[PDB]
Amino acid sequence: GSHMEDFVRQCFNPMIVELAEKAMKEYGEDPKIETNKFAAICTHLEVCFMYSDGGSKHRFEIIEGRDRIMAWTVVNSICNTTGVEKPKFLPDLYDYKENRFIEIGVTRREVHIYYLEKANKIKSEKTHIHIFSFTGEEMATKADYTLDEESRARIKTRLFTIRQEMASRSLWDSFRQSE
Ligand SMILES: C[C@@H](N1CN([C@H]2c3ccccc3CSc3ccccc32)n2ccc(=O)c(O)c2C1=O)C(F)(F)F
Ligand SMILES: [Mg+2]
Ligand SMILES: [Mg+2]
Repeated sequence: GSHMEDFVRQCFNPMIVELAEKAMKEYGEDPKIETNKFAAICTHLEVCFMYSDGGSKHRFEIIEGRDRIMAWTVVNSICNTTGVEKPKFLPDLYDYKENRFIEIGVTRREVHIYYLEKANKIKSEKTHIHIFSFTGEEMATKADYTLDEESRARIKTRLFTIRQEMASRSLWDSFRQSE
């Protein structure tokens, strides 16, 4: 039983903890052992949820936090009714306003390097990429950051609070050196 597993359960809300547990178990991993990944998946989930809450009412369809099959089911319905091309890989959101899938990224390295890796992996020009760092920087496709500045600032505040809360527990260095 790790110090980091208890921190995650105290830091994130129960709905997010459970979806993250279900995400890892779906791919045969265990949150009690891969505790840094546990924390990262929770962090990514919370960012996705704040992001979809950042726009107007019906703006975003949330793809993240679903089982593999339902996630691809919703992608197929979105494509077969928008005409947008079907992404090679599962994204995190769909933007009904801008009519594009979004891939959210949270990294403990430089947004530049992480953004390059995901762009090269995606190859799909269509899917919009939006990277957030734990230091308060971001990088989005075509310099288009989708949400207004206040909603993005709130995300960056939360990320920095997570970072200090791990620091106060000496979990931060180990978390940084895992990615
Ligand atoms: C399963 C889906 N994944 C993989 N993987 C994901 C994940 C989920 C469960 C078990 C292992 C892992 C690898 S580690 C990690 C770390 C933080 C957040 C998410 C994740 N991703 C990393 C960064 C993302 O931005 C992202 O969207 C995903 C994601 O969605 C997929 F696309 F492959 F179908
Ligand atoms: Mg995802
Ligand atoms: Mg993502």
